[PDB]
Amino acid sequence: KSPDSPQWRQHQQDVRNLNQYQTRGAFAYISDQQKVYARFFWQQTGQDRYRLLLTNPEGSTELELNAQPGNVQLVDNKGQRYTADDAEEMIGKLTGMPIPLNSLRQWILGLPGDATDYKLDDQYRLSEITYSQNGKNWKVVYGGYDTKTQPAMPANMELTDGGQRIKLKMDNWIVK
Repeated sequence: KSPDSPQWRQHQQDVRNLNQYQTRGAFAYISDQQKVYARFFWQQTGQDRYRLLLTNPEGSTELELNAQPGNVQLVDNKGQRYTADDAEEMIGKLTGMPIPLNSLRQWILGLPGDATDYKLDDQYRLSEITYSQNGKNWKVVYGGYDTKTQPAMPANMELTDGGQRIKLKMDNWIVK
């Protein structure tokens, strides 16, 4: 489908009209040197503030990161807290996972962000993203959306780049 439809724009308007977003589920990070599997919890207020939490089956925190414009705190899988200006930069350097946090804060909401190459589906909802810019590269595939929310929010997504893929499966969402 084409991103021209005046609907795909209203939906983006729908999503962007929300103030808070909250989802959770299973997170899996896979590369050649690592394999991360954990429950994840993503809370977000606005387009600039969010908290990503990764927890072990036991409940132990494998990773906690709270981001705000120009200020991010990252808590170790050990418990050691670090602070920086860029989250995308911090996740990579201290955990090995160069997760595109700065772009994800848009894509997780089912928004393109600055993506210049994507597609839609029947319902005029972001379905595929081919990102190769700002020095980074990621192929984002949007699976089934959570339609128990208004507007529907993604409940399935896979981002891949080379030998590394990040899979997100949402159990549910709570938007306001």
